[PDB]
Amino acid sequence: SHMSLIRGVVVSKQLVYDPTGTKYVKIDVVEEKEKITVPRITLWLTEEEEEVFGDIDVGDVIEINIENGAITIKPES
Amino acid sequence: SHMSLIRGVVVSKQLVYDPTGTKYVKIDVVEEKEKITVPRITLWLTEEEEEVFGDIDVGDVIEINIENGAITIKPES
Repeated sequence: SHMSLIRGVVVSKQLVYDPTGTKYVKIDVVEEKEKITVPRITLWLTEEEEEVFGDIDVGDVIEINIENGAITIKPES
Repeated sequence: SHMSLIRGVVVSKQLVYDPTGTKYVKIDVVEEKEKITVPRITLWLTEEEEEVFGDIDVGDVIEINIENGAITIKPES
């Protein structure tokens, strides 16, 4: 039915550790408006989970699709 | 091919404003391990974008699916 599309940019990735000492990568995605950026999604992924997704590098453009009962985050086409 | 599934819980929603004075809701999703929680996704959505998704309330269980070139975030079944 309805759908919203957000163009995101990966501005930051940082290695962090929980109390288990399990490693995650904190990935910050912002939207550009006007020229400023607002945060839109921050993900914390293990190194495995990132491999599964594919490349998600700083400077990459990310599509965030919001529809009824689903948010999808994909690389740009 | 490969796929990773994360069970998330919405622990927090907070009203915030960018410099445009545009309203977003900051939504924090954590994973339970052991008993502790680690952050997994933080989303900033306008009130419209949230309507499109459906209900996303504090205490709700969220599935995060990671596959090649896509992360999907859906309500629990």
